[PDB]
Amino acid sequence: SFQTQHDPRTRLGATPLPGGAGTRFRLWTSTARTVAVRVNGTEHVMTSLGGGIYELELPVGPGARYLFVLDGVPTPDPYARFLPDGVHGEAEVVDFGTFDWTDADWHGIKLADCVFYEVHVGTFTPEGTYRAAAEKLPYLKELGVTAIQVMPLAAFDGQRGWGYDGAAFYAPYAPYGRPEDLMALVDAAHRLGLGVFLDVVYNHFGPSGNYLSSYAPSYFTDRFSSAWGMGLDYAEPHMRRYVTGNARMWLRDYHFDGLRLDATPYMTDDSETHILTELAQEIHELGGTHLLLAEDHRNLPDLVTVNHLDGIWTDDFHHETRVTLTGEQEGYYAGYRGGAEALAYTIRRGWRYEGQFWAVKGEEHERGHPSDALEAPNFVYCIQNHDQIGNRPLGERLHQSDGVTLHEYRGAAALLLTLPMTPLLFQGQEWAASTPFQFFSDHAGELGQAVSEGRKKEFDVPDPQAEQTFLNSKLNWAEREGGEHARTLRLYRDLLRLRREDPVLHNRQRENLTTGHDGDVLWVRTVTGAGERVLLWNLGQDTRAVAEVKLPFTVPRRLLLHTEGREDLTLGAGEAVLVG
Ligand SMILES: OC[C@H]1O[C@H](O[C@H]2O[C@H](CO)[C@@H](O)[C@H](O)[C@H]2O)[C@H](O)[C@@H](O)[C@@H]1O
Ligand SMILES: OC[C@H]1O[C@H](O[C@H]2O[C@H](CO)[C@@H](O)[C@H](O)[C@H]2O)[C@H](O)[C@@H](O)[C@@H]1O
Ligand SMILES: OC[C@H]1O[C@@H](O)[C@H](O)[C@@H](O)[C@@H]1O
Ligand SMILES: [Mg+2]
Repeated sequence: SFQTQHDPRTRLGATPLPGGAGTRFRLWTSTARTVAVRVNGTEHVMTSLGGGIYELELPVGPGARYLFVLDGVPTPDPYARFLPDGVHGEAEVVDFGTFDWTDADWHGIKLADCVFYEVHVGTFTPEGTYRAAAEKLPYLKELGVTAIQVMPLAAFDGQRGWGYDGAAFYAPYAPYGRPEDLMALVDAAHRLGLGVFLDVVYNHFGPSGNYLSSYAPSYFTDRFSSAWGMGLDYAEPHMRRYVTGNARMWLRDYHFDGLRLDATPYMTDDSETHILTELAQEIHELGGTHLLLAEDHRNLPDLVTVNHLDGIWTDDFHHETRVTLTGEQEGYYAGYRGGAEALAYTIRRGWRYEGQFWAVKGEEHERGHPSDALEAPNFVYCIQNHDQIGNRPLGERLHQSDGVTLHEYRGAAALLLTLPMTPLLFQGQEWAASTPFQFFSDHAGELGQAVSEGRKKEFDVPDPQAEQTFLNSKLNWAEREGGEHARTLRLYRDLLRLRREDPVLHNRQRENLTTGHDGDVLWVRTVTGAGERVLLWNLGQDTRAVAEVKLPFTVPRRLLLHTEGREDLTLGAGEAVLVG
């Protein structure tokens, strides 16, 4: 008996009317004295309904261009469904009913069946568009991933960016393609049996192109701040509905299978029903199988068990893994020792910090909560993602950091892709891509100069505002065809096939997973009614024979996959083997 707060009749923005009658325009403003809509260059005064709600119906159809006029000031629509001329321009009226979907036989994907592949549309292909990305779907299907995780698509200012400066949350970023190009990408993924997830940013708006305060300052609060401006006030129902209505658009109207909520610790809300719970209620009301994931660092199971989200991006595994391979200790890496015994513990517990003191300077507190309630799929693990590559001064990938060998990189892949936790790969990871993933942006004027200055001061560091920084992050597909890139790719294909086919690796219960170590050798054991598997990873500098690893059980005898393709059960430095 939860009832959605959304009715298409009363939807804010521009919505096509039935019977070819045109478009209904609606907005909420708490402060404007005169309110008009300017459509195809002609102004029309809107009707005041009370509660700051204004409405007008006109016989203009999909394709019409408009903005609102508040006290005589032309102002973009925050509810724009498309912004062909960017975030300071006129919106286009969009009709979600026109696209010819062919994915009636697709029914979503369960979290336990996800292997995520994180795509940044602008760099994933030379063209940097949805249409070019769609052409790589057969490659991704054959690779063996099952869910694409797309970085944010809400329109932001400039001609490239990661997506976290999105300002018009309902408008797909025009350089990537039109709305129908996005729909075509999702339809094609579904036809190949791939899920598609979207990164959405409900903790802040980007610095340029967010006109919500022009309509009502009370969308935001001065009680707390974001990176870019005033905090999003989830005590204000119109602010709540701005993001729940957005989540429903992406899932229902663009057929996304799930959302990854960026930076959930910073969605501050003291309401009786937290906004994260209401988001889950609103998306479930759609009557589908859509998922919600939280990017959350607090090691807080309540995100799943109270807010009814599906899982959590949990970085302790990533960090413990990177420290193991590099020894680095700057910033949050100081929270981890790394090593076989440390990795065995972190995996055992799902995350490391369950309430113990986090001693990282500038951040000291008792971090986290007991992970007992969470099951393996609820933890999303990775060894690379946009942040853990791009937030490094030179944006280098794990195999490109000093002191990491390709053998260690390949071992890490075997550990990630045989665990029952839900794994994510970053684009190009699978072939040990040669290109970095650097932070890039393209803001105008003083804001752009400020970004360049901020990056220099924070940490030669590539200028985020330079075209070269964007181009240097483009994937080079041809390189995957040769050398160590091809060798790494063969291993990723083999691991993803094993994950799919092996009846014991199908395990998704932490009850069936144990871990331990002997010196620098990590072991991870799965036992179910289908049999036993053990992953052994030699994190030492020497060679270790499997026969000589001290284990509290009898090691399985059959060699299922060796990361360097060896015939015998021996582990060179950094190498791993799966036995059964
Ligand atoms: O303060 C947040 C919540 O903390 C507790 O819940 C966590 O810790 C419990 C054991 O201490 C676990 O059983 C639970 O799964 C964790 O989320 C507290 O029990 C909750 O009521 C609080 O909301
Ligand atoms: O060599 C001095 C450092 O030794 C330890 O760090 C190494 O060993 C860890 C496993 O115990 C690895 O995870 C790490 O990558 C290695 O650098 C020690 O933890 C450090 O404090 C010492 O500086
Ligand atoms: O992964 C742990 C880290 O999560 C980060 O994203 C937080 O911003 C940081 O303060 C913390 O150290
Ligand atoms: Mg020993």
